[PDB]
Amino acid sequence: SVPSQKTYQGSYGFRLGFLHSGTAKSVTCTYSPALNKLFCQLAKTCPVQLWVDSTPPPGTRVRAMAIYKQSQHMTEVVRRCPHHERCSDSDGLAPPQHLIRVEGNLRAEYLDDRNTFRHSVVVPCEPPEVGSDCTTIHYNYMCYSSCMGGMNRRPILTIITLEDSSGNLLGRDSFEVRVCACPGRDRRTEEENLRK
Ligand SMILES: CCN(CC)C1CCN(Cc2cc(C#CCNC(=O)OC(C)(C)C)cc(I)c2O)CC1
Ligand SMILES: [Zn+2]
Repeated sequence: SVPSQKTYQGSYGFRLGFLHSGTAKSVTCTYSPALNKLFCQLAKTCPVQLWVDSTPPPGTRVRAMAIYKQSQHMTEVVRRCPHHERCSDSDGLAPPQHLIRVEGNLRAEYLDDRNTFRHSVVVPCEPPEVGSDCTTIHYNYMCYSSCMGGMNRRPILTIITLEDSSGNLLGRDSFEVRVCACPGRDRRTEEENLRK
């Protein structure tokens, strides 16, 4: 089955936010509002902001999952390729098969769904640091979009869900992801193609 990608703010007014990192050739992570698409280098830090209009209950959690964007691939589980799943680059917490990791959160949990077999990573929802207006999660993407035997050049979507302590839906947002060597150039290219 295919998880929903329907944007849903819910009772707490949940939505994502992204930094404005620009498109210099050196940039390692950059987000295109026009394309709703994050472009990032392999295994580099991707800051994703969580915004709400009101405080969700204690025990609320935030889950990330990847799916293929194209209709003809949506039913296939997104996973790391046969090379990267074996490169012994685990942080001690993430299963080496998982495309999406959360960086620097000891409370991150990794799920292999017993029915859909899809992978996800989930952390507790927490208020912002004192002085900040939103909470930031740092994600890593552990294969290139081009990885043979894995994503193999197929575009993916990351779906971020706000959940209660039982796993019930409270909110949902999503964005496309390309993991590539030069995110700055690729974002410039794709934005120009869109303008045409
Ligand atoms: C209009 C928006 N604005 C106006 C001033 C508020 C700014 C202050 N925020 C607080 C806030 C809490 C959370 C949380 C949580 C889990 N419950 C949890 O930790 O519960 C407590 C704190 C009760 C223990 C996540 C986020 I992202 C977040 O912004 C809410 C919005
Ligand atoms: Zn790979």
